[PDB]
Amino acid sequence: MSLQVNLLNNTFANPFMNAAGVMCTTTEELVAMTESASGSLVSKSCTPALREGNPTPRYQALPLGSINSMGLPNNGFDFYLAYAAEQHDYGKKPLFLSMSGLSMRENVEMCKRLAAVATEKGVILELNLDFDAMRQCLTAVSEVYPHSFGVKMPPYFDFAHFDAAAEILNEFPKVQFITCINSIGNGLVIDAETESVVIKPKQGFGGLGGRYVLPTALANINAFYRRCPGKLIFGCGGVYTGEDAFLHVLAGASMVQVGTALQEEGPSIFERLTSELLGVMAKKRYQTLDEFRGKVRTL
Amino acid sequence: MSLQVNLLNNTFANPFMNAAGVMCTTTEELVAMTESASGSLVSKSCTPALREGNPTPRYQALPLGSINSMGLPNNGFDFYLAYAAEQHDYGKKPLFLSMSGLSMRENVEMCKRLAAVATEKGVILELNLDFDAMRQCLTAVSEVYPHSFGVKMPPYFDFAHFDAAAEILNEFPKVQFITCINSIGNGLVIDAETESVVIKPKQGFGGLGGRYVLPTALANINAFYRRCPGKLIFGCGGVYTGEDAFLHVLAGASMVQVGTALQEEGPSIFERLTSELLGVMAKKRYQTLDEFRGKVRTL
Ligand SMILES: Cc1cc2nc3c(=O)[nH]c(=O)nc-3n(C[C@H](O)[C@H](O)[C@H](O)COP(=O)(O)O)c2cc1C
Ligand SMILES: Cc1cc2nc3c(=O)[nH]c(=O)nc-3n(C[C@H](O)[C@H](O)[C@H](O)COP(=O)(O)O)c2cc1C
Ligand SMILES: O=C(O)c1cc(=O)[nH]c(=O)[nH]1
Ligand SMILES: O=C(O)c1cc(=O)[nH]c(=O)[nH]1
Repeated sequence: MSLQVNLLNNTFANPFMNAAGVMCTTTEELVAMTESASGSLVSKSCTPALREGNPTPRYQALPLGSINSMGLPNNGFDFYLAYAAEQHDYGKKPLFLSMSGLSMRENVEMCKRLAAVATEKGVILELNLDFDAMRQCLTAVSEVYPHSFGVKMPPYFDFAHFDAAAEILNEFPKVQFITCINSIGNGLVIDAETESVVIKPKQGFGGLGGRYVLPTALANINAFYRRCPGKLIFGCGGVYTGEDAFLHVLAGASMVQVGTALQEEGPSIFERLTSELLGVMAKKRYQTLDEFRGKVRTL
Repeated sequence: MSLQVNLLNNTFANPFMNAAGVMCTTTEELVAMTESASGSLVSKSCTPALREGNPTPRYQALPLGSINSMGLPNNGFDFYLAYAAEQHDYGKKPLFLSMSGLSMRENVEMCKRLAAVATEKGVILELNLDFDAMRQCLTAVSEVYPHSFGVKMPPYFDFAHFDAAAEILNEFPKVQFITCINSIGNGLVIDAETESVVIKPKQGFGGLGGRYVLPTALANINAFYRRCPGKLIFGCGGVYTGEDAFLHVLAGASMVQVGTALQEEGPSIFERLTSELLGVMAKKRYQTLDEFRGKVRTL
């Protein structure tokens, strides 16, 4: 039995990594992710300059997941670039760098600088991604960034959107992975006890993660798995167990990202997840992920 | 203490009703809903002619809700029109008729005929609703339908869409209520044991209801509550308890629709929900819904 994944000219010990933004902002966090049992890691979605992010509380753990409006608190692009360039032990595992410029211009400028580090060190861009704005952003990055990269996608909720998004993504051969999904946007958690919202920014509206989002994540993983056969899908959303991960891979996921569960449990979770996924595969008589990836049975 | 709701020239004993499509397709179900403790009921979203709907299994109950791709199985407009015109006991409770024409023309033609029955009997249209198409549809319906009505909305996931949707709806004074929300569209449930999807239509993709959707429902209820101050909001999504309903009302809901929970429990649920909401209100020292409707506290 093996959880090994081979993709993007890299070998991964297992499909697991953090979801961008979860436990990957500080040096300590990046180190902890590198030292963890995870197959990879992704750095916090960065902007050109450090960002304080939104006022607190801006994250709330919930019985069925989480809600957040972090507001991109990050150490800035130079920080994550320097980690990728000078600090990350690529001997331990490959590194993804998540980028979330606040404009096309910002992404272009960061990508221009990232190019050299990707070339020299092998850091892989996960570009945090209105289909016109999407086409423009990808066009700009593809134009200036001389490497394959991946895109972190918001969830879509109908086939028309799955088709529209896939059509655009398929126009960009440099997009070699698609990460499905980011949060289900702008949920509103209300605490019955306090008769209030639970996060401060944006009147309590924030992205949902965790158990809430698993079927949506699976839908999106599978939708793009089907519609972008030339591309890899990374799953993200609602993974708390090896069984959840199994579902992601069955839907078509190559890598499996862990946000909310990781936020609650810390990087030790990856030891548990590898163990559980191996346990699931053992019970189901699977030896490799290739044996069932994308093989979800329809009726 | 009173769960009384007053809206659209009607008095409702309590805010509870079935969600359209749940236990409201047949004469039997409609009578059962009328005989229930619910404040109201809505008939299955109708098309001009009967529809068989999608191949089964097309609904699956889940730990955290439900997934369905029913495909609008319904007895056709004439059937629901006849129920409203000739059968429904308005002395028991008001009646909503859900309409879901597969084209604007179909809606227009059904509304032309519904007009007389709305006038004569007081049945209230809930029109099951692309913002261009939306405005166009509402214009066409408003043209031929000389009555107040409401619209059943899909969930939106950002403020851009809340704003755009609200702007359109606010163009139409006849739209006196907005029902938030229809299902979170096209989730994909995978059974880990069978390594398959759980519904047959559309490769297993289907609308999510129940616990999955509550924060999204609350977000939409509140978003439209804020943006459409001239209208009422009907809450729909993730109501299992009086406390969930409390949350709907706190977010801005006038009426509270129950889908998945009602599917699983049957119409006796309304007796439990009315009792539970009164229990919540008693603990919280509320006597009427007016006292906390829309009063969710932000930070
Ligand atoms: C604390 C918090 C911060 C996040 N920051 C980012 C971010 O920087 N960039 C990004 O693409 N996604 C970010 N996400 C979204 C996650 O990467 C992930 O898409 C989402 O949480 C769904 O996964 P989950 O169900 O495992 O939480 C963040 C999520 C949370 C909970
Ligand atoms: C079995 C099934 C059939 C449904 N049929 C309709 C329909 O006819 N028209 C409609 O507007 N919504 C329909 N819905 C969506 C519900 O009205 C409701 O918006 C959704 O289920 C969310 O509410 P819930 O969490 O209480 O289930 C249906 C939902 C289910 C579960
Ligand atoms: O930084 C954040 O607040 C954030 C970014 C993102 O892409 N997704 C999310 O849920 N939060
Ligand atoms: O009939 C259906 O399939 C259906 C209609 C609708 O509006 N919502 C839903 O979840 N299902």
